[PDB]
Amino acid sequence: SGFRKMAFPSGKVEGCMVQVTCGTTTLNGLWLDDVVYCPRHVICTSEDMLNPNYEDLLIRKSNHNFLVQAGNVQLRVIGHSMQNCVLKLKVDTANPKTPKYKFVRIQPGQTFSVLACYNGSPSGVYQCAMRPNFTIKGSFLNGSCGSVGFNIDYDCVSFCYMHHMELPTGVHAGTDLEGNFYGPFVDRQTAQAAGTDTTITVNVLAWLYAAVINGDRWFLNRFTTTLNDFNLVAMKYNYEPLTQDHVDILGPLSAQTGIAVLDMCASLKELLQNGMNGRTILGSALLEDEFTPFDVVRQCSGV
Amino acid sequence: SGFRKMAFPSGKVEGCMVQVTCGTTTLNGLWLDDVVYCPRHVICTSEDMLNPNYEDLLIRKSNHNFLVQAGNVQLRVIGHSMQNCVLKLKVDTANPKTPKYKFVRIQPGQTFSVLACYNGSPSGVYQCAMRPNFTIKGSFLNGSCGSVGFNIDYDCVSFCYMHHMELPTGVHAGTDLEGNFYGPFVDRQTAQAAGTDTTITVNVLAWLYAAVINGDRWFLNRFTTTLNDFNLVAMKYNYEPLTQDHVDILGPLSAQTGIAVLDMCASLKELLQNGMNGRTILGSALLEDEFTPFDVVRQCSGVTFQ
Ligand SMILES: *CC(=O)[C@H](C[C@@H]1CCCNC1=O)NC(=O)[C@H](CC(C)C)NC(=O)c1cc2c(OC)cccc2[nH]1
Ligand SMILES: *CC(=O)[C@H](C[C@@H]1CCCNC1=O)NC(=O)[C@H](CC(C)C)NC(=O)c1cc2c(OC)cccc2[nH]1
Repeated sequence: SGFRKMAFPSGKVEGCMVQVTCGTTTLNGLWLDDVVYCPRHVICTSEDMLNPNYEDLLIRKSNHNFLVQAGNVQLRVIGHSMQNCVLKLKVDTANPKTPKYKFVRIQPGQTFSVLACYNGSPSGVYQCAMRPNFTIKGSFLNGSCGSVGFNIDYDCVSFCYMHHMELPTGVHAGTDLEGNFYGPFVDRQTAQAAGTDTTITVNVLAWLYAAVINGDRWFLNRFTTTLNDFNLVAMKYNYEPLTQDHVDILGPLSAQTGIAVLDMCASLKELLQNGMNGRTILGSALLEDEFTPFDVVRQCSGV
Repeated sequence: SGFRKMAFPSGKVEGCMVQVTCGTTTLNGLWLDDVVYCPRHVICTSEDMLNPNYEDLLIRKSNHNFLVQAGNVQLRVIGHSMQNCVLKLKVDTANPKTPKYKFVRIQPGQTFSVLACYNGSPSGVYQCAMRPNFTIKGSFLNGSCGSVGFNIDYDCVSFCYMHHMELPTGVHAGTDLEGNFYGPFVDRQTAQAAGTDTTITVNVLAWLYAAVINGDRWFLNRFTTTLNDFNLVAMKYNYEPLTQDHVDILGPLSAQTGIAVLDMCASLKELLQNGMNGRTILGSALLEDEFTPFDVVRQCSGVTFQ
């Protein structure tokens, strides 16, 4: 029993982390087979941060202008190319620890583990949720670019995030491993704003299930609602719409607890309208939405 | 910027996790050099679960009765001894992925990373605190026994916890890697209660410093207080007393922020007495106590491990 923000073990991703340096700019890269993936602005000089001409900066660079270090031993670069906002440095050695892996693009509402790195070395690992406005709420300092986010299924590592940026509001933005930003952001030394954020309704309900399973039950009531009427209350409080697929995905948790999804909706509606009035749920005084149904089942189901 | 509950990189430890089976019990073990460490109740049958006599159970076991699996590879057991609540099973192969390591026993209020495992397979990693009542509030299901907690101290993996038990209240209890329990607990199938818990004052202050470094400054005030006067209110709200040693440990963060420890002590007592009046700190509407002062320094200074 118990519930915590839980990352996937980072061992497989640790074995692919390297540093990449060009001039006085150092950041992290991911070494998979004989390719190192890193953000492309490693090739920028400070004199041209406002709108870098990447195409054109990259042709002026040679393989020897790049320093790649895997655990402080240098990896020789024998070719380089750009794909969207990521740089691909082909090196003379295949990473002997490359895991089975996939590059995937995640949907807002999904979670992944972040391995925060500096100078090619890991600092720590934590979980994040991709928000509806395509930002994440992480812990990243200068030098952390090229840190990756990931999930693990059996033996396969699905890389879904590569870190690039911290917005003026203090949240974080990045790309998939093909160089395409999540959200409308660009890799320029410029202040950019995110869309308005919303709460991930299906995740809040998954968390209420985790609470019930763990003994926290004071918010449950004797009522139910329809999907259409609940969504009217959800819109009113800046919550995402709850879909029929969201109802089916919560089926396992509904089956384990015996509480129907639409009954949990009625309890949430009450929580939205009346607040918590000083009570807590699973140790929190606010309604939490960075746990998916998958995250809850992985931890709370022996069943 | 930003501040999150962050576990240590779990790679060094993943490569040490194995499965141990004896009779009907499968649980996790720790494979370092040529020894596999695991909880001793793996030799137990369900009969006489209320107070097993482990000394006798072990003599009727042999090396061939212990099945150790490291992934697909079976490790031949060539010797076995019991040490407090752990079994030390000598195996015929030394783990080529043993890290630089230490066994240490931690104190209440210190934090560590837990690598939750089931049947030898790592499932997840999270951060936990040794509470003042020698429990941890973990996330453990059946089969998790033998999962370990650890810190990386500069370059050395210091194993400090091996999981054994879940109490009726839902919290968890375990041992050091020498087999001695944290708290007043025993490895027996019985309902056991823990002492009342308290809040770890020094860690809450460390978290207030983390908040400042990250821009939250509203709870700062111009009042002042003494440690004796602070402790008098701390006791009213169930906080551990703040000692001078605790004040010394907040020294580095006081320097980085330019806020003296006792002015932060004044800020915390106002918080306890008056609440946050709808406000939040590092996104939280409650006060956190599972970050040590070094946890704050590690994270806000980008400390790495290699
Ligand atoms: C490369 C790297 O590690 C940093 C990571 C940033 C740094 C600030 C602290 N947290 C963090 O995650 N990435 C960058 O510095 C970005 C480089 C771009 C070319 C991708 N820049 C920003 O993240 C950035 C720039 C900027 C700005 O322009 C002057 C105004 C306000 C905010 C802002 N953030
Ligand atoms: C060894 C193992 O894998 C589990 C881990 C426990 C199991 C329950 C779910 N979460 C968790 O952490 N540990 C055990 O089963 C313990 C074995 C002992 C010999 C150490 N026993 C308990 O955890 C336990 C037993 C028990 C009880 O016995 C009748 C009554 C009330 C509470 C209780 N906890």
